[PDB]
Amino acid sequence: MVKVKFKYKGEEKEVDTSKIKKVWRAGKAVSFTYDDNGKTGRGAVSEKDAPKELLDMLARAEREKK
DNA sequence: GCGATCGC
DNA sequence: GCGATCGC
Repeated sequence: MVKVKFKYKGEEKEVDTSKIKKVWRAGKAVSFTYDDNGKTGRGAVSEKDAPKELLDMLARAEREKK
């Protein structure tokens, strides 16, 4: 249970990896949707600032069909 | 502006 | 099927 830290509209936010729904790479933005206690949203961080657990989630998603 | 993607 | 997010 690691927390992903990201900036959204200037604010500092955090979401546990277990709340992440979908992860993808848009350019160098590791992007993701999540549902945090009813709050559905989207976040993104640079690949260079993403925690290993998020990158591993990303690799698992890149392995599957589109 | 572009990338990938979903809310609405 | 745009508008919207971030990183670049």
